[PDB]
Amino acid sequence: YRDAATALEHLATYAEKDGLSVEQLMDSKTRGGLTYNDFLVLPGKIDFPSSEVVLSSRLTKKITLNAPFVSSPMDTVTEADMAIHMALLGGIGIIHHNCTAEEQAEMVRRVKKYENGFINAPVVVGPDATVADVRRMKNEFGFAGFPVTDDGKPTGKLQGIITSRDIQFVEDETLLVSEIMTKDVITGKQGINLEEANQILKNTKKGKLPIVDGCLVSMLSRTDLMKNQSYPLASKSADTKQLLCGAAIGTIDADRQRLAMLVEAGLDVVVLDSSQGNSVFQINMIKWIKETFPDLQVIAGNVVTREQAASLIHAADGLRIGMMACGRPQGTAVYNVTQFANQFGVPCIADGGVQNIGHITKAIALGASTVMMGGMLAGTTESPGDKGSIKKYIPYLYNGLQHSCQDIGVRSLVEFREKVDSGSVRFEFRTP
Amino acid sequence: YRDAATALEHLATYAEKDGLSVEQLMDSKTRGGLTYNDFLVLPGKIDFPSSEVVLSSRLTKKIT
Amino acid sequence: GSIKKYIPYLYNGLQHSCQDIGVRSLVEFREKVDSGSVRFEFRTP
Amino acid sequence: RLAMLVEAGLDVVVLDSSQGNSVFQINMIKWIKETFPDLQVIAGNVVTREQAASLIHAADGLRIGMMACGRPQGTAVYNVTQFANQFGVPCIADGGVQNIGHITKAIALGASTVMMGGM
Amino acid sequence: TVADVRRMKNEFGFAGFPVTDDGKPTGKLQGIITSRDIQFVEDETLLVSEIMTKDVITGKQGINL
Ligand SMILES: Nc1nc2c(ncn2[C@@H]2O[C@H](COP(=O)(O)OP(=O)(O)OP(=O)(O)OP(=O)(O)OP(=O)(O)OC[C@H]3O[C@@H](n4cnc5c(N)ncnc54)[C@H](O)[C@@H]3O)[C@@H](O)[C@H]2O)c(=O)[nH]1
Ligand SMILES: Nc1nc2c(ncn2[C@@H]2O[C@H](COP(=O)(O)OP(=O)(O)OP(=O)(O)OP(=O)(O)OP(=O)(O)OC[C@H]3O[C@@H](n4cnc5c(N)ncnc54)[C@H](O)[C@@H]3O)[C@@H](O)[C@H]2O)c(=O)[nH]1
Ligand SMILES: Nc1nc2c(ncn2[C@@H]2O[C@H](COP(=O)(O)OP(=O)(O)O)[C@@H](O)[C@H]2O)c(=O)[nH]1
Repeated sequence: YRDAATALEHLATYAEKDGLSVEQLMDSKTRGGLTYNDFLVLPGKIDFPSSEVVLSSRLTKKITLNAPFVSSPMDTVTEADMAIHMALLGGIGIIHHNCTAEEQAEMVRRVKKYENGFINAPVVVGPDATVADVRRMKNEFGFAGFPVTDDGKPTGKLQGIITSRDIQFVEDETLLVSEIMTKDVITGKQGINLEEANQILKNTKKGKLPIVDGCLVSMLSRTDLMKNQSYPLASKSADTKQLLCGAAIGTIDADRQRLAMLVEAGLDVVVLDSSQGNSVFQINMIKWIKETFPDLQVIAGNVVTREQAASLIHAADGLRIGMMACGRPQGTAVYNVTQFANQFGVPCIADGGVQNIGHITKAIALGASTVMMGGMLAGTTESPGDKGSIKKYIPYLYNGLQHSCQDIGVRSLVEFREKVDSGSVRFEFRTP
Repeated sequence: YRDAATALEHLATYAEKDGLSVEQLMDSKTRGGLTYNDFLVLPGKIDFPSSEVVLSSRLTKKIT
Repeated sequence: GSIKKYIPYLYNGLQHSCQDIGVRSLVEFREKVDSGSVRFEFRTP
Repeated sequence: RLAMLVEAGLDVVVLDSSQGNSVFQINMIKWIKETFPDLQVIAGNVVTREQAASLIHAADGLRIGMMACGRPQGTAVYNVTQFANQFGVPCIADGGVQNIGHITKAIALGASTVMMGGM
Repeated sequence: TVADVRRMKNEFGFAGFPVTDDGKPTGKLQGIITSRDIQFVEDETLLVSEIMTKDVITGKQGINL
């Protein structure tokens, strides 16, 4: 028999590495169209803990996410609650367009204002406002920390602040806010930095830090600091410290106005929702959105072929992949589209057919940047209307992906993409 | 990364179009006998409404 | 149900499938498929 | 834990890992050989040729068998066993064995012994 | 230590702990420490006395509920 010390040396003797390369596995001529279940990714070398794995994924060319998890823009999956929690857990949610423009615009607004660094146009109450009116406002707005202004206007002179603790055990509901409102409120001078303002609030050990000019400009909340502390992988705007929000719109002329209202609500990413996205209408819309709203990131699709991706890219911040009579197997569609699309630096979303961690790992291995979940997320508490809360569930998927990455021998999604493309990562076709 | 304006130009770089031709798909020697459920037709370019589609079919040489 | 409702449904459905494919007529579809313009993918079980 | 087991007259030690191609298991194999030389060490689980080479370079025997990450057992046993058999390292075919036919097929593919746990 | 108070909160489930000189429930009251006090404390090695509220509002014994 051969010596044990010659194993690595003898290993080089073989013409090719054990298993199949991505190019060999994804052969339309020999193996045909494939799905996630049709193949497996072979294990490599484990020299790092699963903890060290980085799951940062690029949703668009200008947008990067901590976890590559995207909520589908479906009536039964993504709403204001689902979008907020998905962003909070290092993922983003696309709001469903199966509603009026006003209704959809409000949902984007709610997600944008759930967490803030500097509160803009903060809700304020009049000095003559009744205690009952403040209680009526809390259920309506969902928050009870309202500063008091002389004219009842957001930019009015600041006369004090009223909170939940102030009216919590008030026997008389007919009393004015002025009598029940805190007389002296700790505030920060206008022009102060967010870090400097946060320091003043931390020392003060108070719930709110209104910012004045002595008129009211913006307000800081202790709660936001707690939200940031509790969720450190949350997907939010670095400049505003607000959760990133995505919405789904049509390719019709009527959606041009609907998009305007959504953009006005602070919408960060727009996804063009089409079964077949390779149309003149969607191509014309992409150009219109770029000219009309340049700062907005546009995700174009759905595209299942290389030609479709080229056309949408020539117009597209990101690409949505996934499509009875007309369509393509998801595994084959992701690799072919992603192979061409990846060259131009366009991140691609693998949409549909994702029910487990294995599907997520396989989809990314095939060249996908992020994966869209719509059947899995459905039945969660955060979903409109049982798999439990996404708070517990999203952390589970994130941990699972790290372990699968460790078994493969890749410390990051970026390394995984490079190793698979380099042929280092090996695959095996699975028989029925 | 490659420029976005070079996508269509770069598209011609590939030896053959994405997907299989009818001749390639209908191979008795390699894929064997096939049925309707066994294959799918890939989407192309949509520059017309569905309304404009004409479904006129020839039942016989003299009947349409 | 009645074929009056059902036949119109099949006719509309065929038009949509033709639109997704990128062919404006059955004649064009036949020519494009024969020309190799139309592409197909084998489906695994 | 191994020291106490060795003290009890333990003959063969199997390193229990879903993926056995790690620095920790590689370091453990060397530690066990230096600390308890008489003990026979079975390393794994390995489903690929590269994994087997790494564990062999460290392994008295190899344990073969591994959703998102894994390999079909028939393909894994032949590929691992083909390389491993050259160095005189007996390989155990672990998992998927429910009948005599599986046992016969596993050995035919180059496996030395078969592991039974559901049966 | 501030860390000990944090360790106590998970163990007891509440963080509103008054401070006594001898550390006994019936000891002289020197102040009270709560969740808001240690919520954003960068240094975990600090004593409770420095981070504990200096003046605490209390009720005389024999007072009705
Ligand atoms: N509020 C608000 N939030 C928005 C808005 N838009 C978005 N949001 C978001 O919604 C979230 C608000 O959540 P929250 O602040 O936890 O809920 P809330 O209902 O606003 O809090 P409250 O119950 O009012 O606090 P509570 O009165 O219980 O303690 P505290 O304020 O310390 O009270 C303790 C005592 O100290 C006094 N006090 C409080 N602050 C004071 C100050 N600066 N100076 C002097 N005194 C002060 C008070 O009067 C009170 O009696 C934030 O994440 C925020 O970003 C908006 O328009 N308004
Ligand atoms: N605590 C406790 N609970 C038990 C025990 N056994 C059973 N329980 C039960 O457990 C429950 C306790 O729940 P809880 O009180 O809501 O939770 P907790 O962790 O104790 O509250 P905390 O977060 O400490 O309040 P927090 O500090 O956020 O606000 P506050 O105390 O106003 O802080 C605001 C600021 O004001 C200062 N402050 C607070 N009180 C002060 C006072 N009297 N005088 C002067 N200053 C005061 C504080 O230092 C803080 O900075 C109660 O139902 C209680 O009956 C026990 O042994 N201990
Ligand atoms: N008011 C407020 N401040 C925030 C928020 N998120 C972060 N900060 C500030 O940012 C600092 C911590 O930065 P870090 O958490 O690393 O930034 P992140 O990566 O955006 O979460 C703290 O000093 C906070 O004052 C927020 O949602 N609201």
